[PDB]
Amino acid sequence: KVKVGVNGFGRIGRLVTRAAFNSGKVDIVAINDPFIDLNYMVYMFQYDSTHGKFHGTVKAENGKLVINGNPITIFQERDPSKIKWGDAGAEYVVESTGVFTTMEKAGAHLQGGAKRVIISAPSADAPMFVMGVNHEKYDNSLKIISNASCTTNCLAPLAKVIHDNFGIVEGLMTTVHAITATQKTVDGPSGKLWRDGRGALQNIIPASTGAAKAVGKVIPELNGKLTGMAFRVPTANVSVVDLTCRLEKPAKYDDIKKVVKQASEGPLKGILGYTEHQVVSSDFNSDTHSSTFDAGAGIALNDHFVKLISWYDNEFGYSNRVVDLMAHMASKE
Amino acid sequence: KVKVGVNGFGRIGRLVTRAAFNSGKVDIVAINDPFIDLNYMVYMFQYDSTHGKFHGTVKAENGKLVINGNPITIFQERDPSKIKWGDAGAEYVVESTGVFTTMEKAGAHLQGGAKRVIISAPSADAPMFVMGVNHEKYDNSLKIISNASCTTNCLAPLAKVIHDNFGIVEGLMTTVHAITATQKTVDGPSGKLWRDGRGALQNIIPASTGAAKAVGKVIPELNGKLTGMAFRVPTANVSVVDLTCRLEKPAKYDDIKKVVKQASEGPLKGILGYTEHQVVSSDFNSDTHSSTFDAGAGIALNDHFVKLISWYDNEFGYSNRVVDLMAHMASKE
Amino acid sequence: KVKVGVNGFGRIGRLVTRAAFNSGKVDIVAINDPFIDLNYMVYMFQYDSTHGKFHGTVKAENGKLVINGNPITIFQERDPSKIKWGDAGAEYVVESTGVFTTMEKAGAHLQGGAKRVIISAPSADAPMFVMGVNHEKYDNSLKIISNASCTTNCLAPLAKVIHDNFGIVEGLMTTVHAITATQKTVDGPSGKLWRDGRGALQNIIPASTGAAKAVGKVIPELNGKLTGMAFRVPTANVSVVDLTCRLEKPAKYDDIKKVVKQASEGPLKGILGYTEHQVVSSDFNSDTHSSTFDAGAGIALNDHFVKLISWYDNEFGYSNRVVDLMAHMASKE
Amino acid sequence: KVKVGVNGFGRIGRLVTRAAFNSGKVDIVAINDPFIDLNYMVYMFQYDSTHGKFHGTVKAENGKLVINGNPITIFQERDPSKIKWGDAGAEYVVESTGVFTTMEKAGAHLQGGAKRVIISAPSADAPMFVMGVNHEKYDNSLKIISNASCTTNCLAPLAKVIHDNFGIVEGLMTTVHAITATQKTVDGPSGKLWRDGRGALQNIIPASTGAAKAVGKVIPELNGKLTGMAFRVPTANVSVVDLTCRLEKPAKYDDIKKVVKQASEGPLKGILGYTEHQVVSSDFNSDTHSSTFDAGAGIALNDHFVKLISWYDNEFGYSNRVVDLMAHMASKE
Ligand SMILES: NC(=O)c1ccc[n+]([C@@H]2O[C@H](COP(=O)([O-])OP(=O)(O)OC[C@H]3O[C@@H](n4cnc5c(N)ncnc54)[C@H](O)[C@@H]3O)[C@@H](O)[C@H]2O)c1
Ligand SMILES: NC(=O)c1ccc[n+]([C@@H]2O[C@H](COP(=O)([O-])OP(=O)(O)OC[C@H]3O[C@@H](n4cnc5c(N)ncnc54)[C@H](O)[C@@H]3O)[C@@H](O)[C@H]2O)c1
Ligand SMILES: NC(=O)c1ccc[n+]([C@@H]2O[C@H](COP(=O)([O-])OP(=O)(O)OC[C@H]3O[C@@H](n4cnc5c(N)ncnc54)[C@H](O)[C@@H]3O)[C@@H](O)[C@H]2O)c1
Repeated sequence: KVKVGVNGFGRIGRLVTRAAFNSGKVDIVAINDPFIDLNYMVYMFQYDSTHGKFHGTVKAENGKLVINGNPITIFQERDPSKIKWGDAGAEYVVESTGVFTTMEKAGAHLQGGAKRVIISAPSADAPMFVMGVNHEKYDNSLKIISNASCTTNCLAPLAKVIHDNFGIVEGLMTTVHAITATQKTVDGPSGKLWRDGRGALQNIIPASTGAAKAVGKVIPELNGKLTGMAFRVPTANVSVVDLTCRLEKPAKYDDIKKVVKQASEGPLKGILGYTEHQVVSSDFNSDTHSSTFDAGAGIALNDHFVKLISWYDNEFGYSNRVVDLMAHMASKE
Repeated sequence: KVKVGVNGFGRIGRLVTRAAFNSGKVDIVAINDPFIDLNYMVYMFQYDSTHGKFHGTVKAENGKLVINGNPITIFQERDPSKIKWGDAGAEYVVESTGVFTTMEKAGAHLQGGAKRVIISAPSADAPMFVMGVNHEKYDNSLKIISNASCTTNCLAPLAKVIHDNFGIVEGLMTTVHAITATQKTVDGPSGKLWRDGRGALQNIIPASTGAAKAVGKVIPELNGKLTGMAFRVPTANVSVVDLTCRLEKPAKYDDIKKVVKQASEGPLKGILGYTEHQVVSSDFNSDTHSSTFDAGAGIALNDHFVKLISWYDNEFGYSNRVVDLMAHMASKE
Repeated sequence: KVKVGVNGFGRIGRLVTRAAFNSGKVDIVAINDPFIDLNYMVYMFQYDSTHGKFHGTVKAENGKLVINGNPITIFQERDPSKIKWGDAGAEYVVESTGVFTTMEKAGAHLQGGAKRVIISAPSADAPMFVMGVNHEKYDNSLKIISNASCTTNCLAPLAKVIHDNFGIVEGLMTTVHAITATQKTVDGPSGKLWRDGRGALQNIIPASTGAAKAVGKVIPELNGKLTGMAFRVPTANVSVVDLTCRLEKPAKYDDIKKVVKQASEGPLKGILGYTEHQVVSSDFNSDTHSSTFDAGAGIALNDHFVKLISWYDNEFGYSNRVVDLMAHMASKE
Repeated sequence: KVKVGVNGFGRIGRLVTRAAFNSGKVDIVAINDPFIDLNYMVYMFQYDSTHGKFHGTVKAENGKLVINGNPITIFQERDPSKIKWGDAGAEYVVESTGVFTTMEKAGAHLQGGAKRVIISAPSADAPMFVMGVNHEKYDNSLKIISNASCTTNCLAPLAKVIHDNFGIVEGLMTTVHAITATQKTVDGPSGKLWRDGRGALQNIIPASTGAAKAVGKVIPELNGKLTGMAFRVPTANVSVVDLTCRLEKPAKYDDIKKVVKQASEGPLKGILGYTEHQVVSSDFNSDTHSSTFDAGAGIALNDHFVKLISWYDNEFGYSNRVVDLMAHMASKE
């Protein structure tokens, strides 16, 4: 029902658009990207190495990007404050360029007529939300919000179930993550982050990530009780969270499995999945869950110290959550 | 000094051979592999996708494999008990086929004339040793021993320094490991381990490993205090250990760095390395250390709960340790 | 309509099965494979790293593999002559193990009750067929036939159109091919073909192939006028043919494009595809065509000397052709 | 003996520097690059995912980059005309940024005191040279020249031998090429060349290249007789040329092997290599040849139509040729 504008037609921008058209929860009416012109957008949206060809029609007609017969107004503005979102009917704007993540920068979309902005990435100051964890805390006074990161969306739902049932005293996370657009094909310049400049296809690359610490923001009781790091590995998509945590209350591995499965079939259905199958990363290709607990992969040392594994299609799950968040925001109008 | 025979001229078999001829600490005099004839061995030893062309000379001459002018007797037996090690003068036999890891199966080499057998992998019952951690425990009454696994050789040295200084109350390990010969190029049969049959190039594959629990064998005080699992990723070589542990005594990260660096420059020099550089996996290709602590990659939640990272060339480091172990055994004869 | 048995539940065996159910052209009633028991077959068929999770249902029940509610009888015989195909009612058998490609070896299935056998690979003596090129040459006297190779199925349709219209004087083909089950994850034993044993993830590997010369089997006028070779590269699926040929009747590139496009919309529809889009290999993942002409990738030096490019999903296209061939055979009974 | 400056410390810039320091042919005295500060240069030079760690010494000292005890002046100018090469003592300047390939743009280095400029890439108007093919045509009146491309440096030597001996009527080339810095890790923007923006790890990507046509420049008699294209594949380094050509005079494949072997042992030694071994791409990692003929990989259809295969480390071979060219230029001062 709510009309949406998308700033940045990258992996997230394009997949959020796909999710929107596939679920029908929101209607994309405008897209802005100064580097990708209309004809090129058709091509980028139609063919996707990771998620396959688009199911439907996508064409350029009279200057509009038409997807399944729905005309989308296209903008090519480098400065957010200059995008005429209002004229195009875009009430909500998905900020997915990665360069306007602060309240001040993301707020520029409001100058163009947009009513609310959803940053598809962590924000230093904008309120962060995670579907299934604290999205109910959202309220109409918030005009600029964040949907956190893919990794936080994977860890948070799992951590909530674990903390709620056994209490997390402290935890350390490692995410074995697929390569992303910020990486390089061969050893190249990355002045601010040297390891990230090394060839992505040749290396296992350690990288910092505030995704675990961020959980404390969506689950206040866990603030200061979690942190971790990441390892970028040579796969194009799908990542996995490895959470090592200490529990305050005794928890046999089978008890953990029971509560997680119960959560996946109830309140967290569609967000937190559960499996006992002998899965591998590709099995989650295009899987829309934010997190899928892998029962057989985890291992416990004792009743108070365990390692829990959860899979996440870092592109598809997150993109669907952005749409879900906007759908929820719309119901609160 | 001690004359050695190699059973299974594979990644470890060939690299152990390369390591032996480089240091000259032991003399390879015989090799057995029914799946690689003499002329084929020349080619397999001469060219290596991972470690480059052999630096010396290798040729087939008078029915022997000649490396740097040293003739090696070649056997082609599937049955270990049928190998005439004695006639070839092989005193120690490196059992690197991966299919004769028990005392009973590995002991077959003794029937052929060998005096001792070193299993290049963990064993269900053969005494396990890790250079720099418990190799001094070895004695002449042991005719069949194990050099553990690559992963245990990476974790044990680090765990030793951490435990000796701060005391490890409990720890959970994850190793992001390069693919190996047991994996498949595309989804194929692996009846005993379903996940391992899935395409190695396309997937992050969780796998069980007793490497962490095994540390309890080489470091008795840590028995039952460590365990973990592995993730196989799409890289041809070099792996990394991710140890999440709770310490008894307060250990600020800088103090952890200090003690590990001190150990690397002293009693564990050559076994445990230390670096503060912004390294990635490829920086350790052909690195002979058993474990190299990555100061910048690790992260601490507090003074008693930290995640430690250590790199290891799973093929090269381990192969050099097999040679070091035999050299130590020889010194006690 | 015709009831089919599948010997060898591998990439081709499983995808032929998937194709049979998805297309519904033939009915799979039996499967034989000594290295994959019933429960494992459910897993291998349900999850696929390359083509995604099966969209229907698959379960084990009372010793049967039930796909979309259809019970499949399961055999576990290593000896083809011992498989009781008749017990299951299987009339045609798809021989896809890769080890019974001769008439004598493939014919073993007739002893168990099967009526005809289709070898999913080239055969030294079994008549070979390529859908769209010479499948009409099949007749009821042939009880054992071959569906050629994936590469021949890609080149033959294209060669047919080019020869029919311009006449091929001579041609040399190179196929840049995805890795297959015959390759190794790391440098390993491959006594008959040394290059094939080298690490598949690390290398571009030259390989011989009789696929181009084999076009003559199905297009006799091209006997002695074609041959080529292959390069195996680090991709899990989808390959490409690169045909460099000299024409008898000079033709502008646009005219070549015209006749190929015409063919793709006519008699060769579904077999020979045509595209002018800026495609890459992934765009053909799960594409059922035997060959798809890439108009923009090819290049002509002049009107009589050109390089033509055609894509093929080596797993999916071929598997669908096997089903198409059996449907055609059934119509001739 | 000649003092050299390097503009652009990328793959080629850094590798040309490595080659310069291990031949004494030339001495690097200055380097310019605005996107890589001094401390970062130390890191990028000392570690290399493809060619391993630098085995000599490298450190930042007193504002200069010191390699093997030799101080190098470091500049950070974005405008070539502003670099003070003259005062730094740089007589020749290697232009390896890839953005100043024309006579006009490359000449900017002359304004700063440089005497001659060697463009490490094809130039639209600067005279191009290929060592072993037409470098004897260079003379000291030329202040700005081009060393062509890696691909042209691979094809030219081979084409010369084939043409000189049998005469090339016409030919079409395909190069299966490793990924480069211009590619993307995941589907991203490449507005000018859409296929090049597609994920480099996931795809075989067809791409245009004028390397074959350029051979007609270094070998005038082949002007307009050669052209071709490329396929980018998921490997980090080492590429291969696939030349399909028509010969004027008859030539059995063994005759071709004979003349290529002869050329490699004489006039083209070190430039054109020859092998009959069962090699794969990795065997050419860090190989300094411009082209290595693979006897066993090629195939002939008849005495006048053949497919010839030649390997080339696109980074290492070329970088060494740049140094060899400057050494030649110096001998002609
Ligand atoms: N590769 C690593 O990173 C690594 C590290 C530490 C330990 N290991 C262990 O070392 C052992 C070998 O590993 P690898 O990676 O070298 O494997 P590999 O497959 O490369 O080598 C095995 C070799 O054994 C030969 N072989 C098989 N059966 C034989 C028989 N009956 N008699 C004689 N030879 C036979 C094979 O032809 C092959 O060359 C395994 O137990 C493995 O778990 C591997
Ligand atoms: N994969 C491709 O791209 C492709 C394309 C065209 C043709 N082919 C051809 O198809 C055949 C199979 O190839 P694949 O890629 O599916 O191989 P694969 O290894 O994936 O499958 C082979 C299957 O045969 C089974 N098997 C082995 N021995 C058996 C026996 N004695 N009885 C019954 N089953 C047995 C194995 O367990 C395995 O599941 C080969 O001849 C191959 O050349 C492959
Ligand atoms: N890599 C190969 O395989 C290969 C082989 C032969 C030729 N080439 C050619 O060599 C050139 C460089 O290629 P590469 O692969 O080394 O690329 P690269 O991206 O690795 O290196 C380019 C370098 O130029 C620097 N740079 C950019 N603008 C600059 C400026 N204005 N002044 C100074 N430095 C600047 C960058 O920071 C970077 O470090 C290209 O023209 C390319 O076509 C590449």
